[PDB]
Amino acid sequence: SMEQVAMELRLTELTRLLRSVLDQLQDKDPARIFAQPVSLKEVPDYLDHIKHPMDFATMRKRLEAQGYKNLHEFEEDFDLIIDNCMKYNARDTVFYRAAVRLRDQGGVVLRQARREVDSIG
Repeated sequence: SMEQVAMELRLTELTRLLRSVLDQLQDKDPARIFAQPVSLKEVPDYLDHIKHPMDFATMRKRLEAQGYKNLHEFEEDFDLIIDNCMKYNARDTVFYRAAVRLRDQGGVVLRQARREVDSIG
């Protein structure tokens, strides 16, 4: 149907906006601490600690399958990145501190993305 097509065009445009948001967020992680999944070879107990692991590569795979239906979904996955790190790692670590910096800096980007997703509908 034409209605299905139009819904597909909206999903595509959302996907374009989210790809730009994701690039912007990832620039706030210049050390690439959150680029890839935590390795189970190197942290074999990770899944005893963290139930829903997340990372930028995994988000990117989801995005390119047009797997985010709305910004809420995407923000959920970004928040998991930060929130998992701040539970697994102690306050006095380079990991935790990088998460705090990513959260603070990413908040600015997401504040305006919310206005763009509403605005362009």
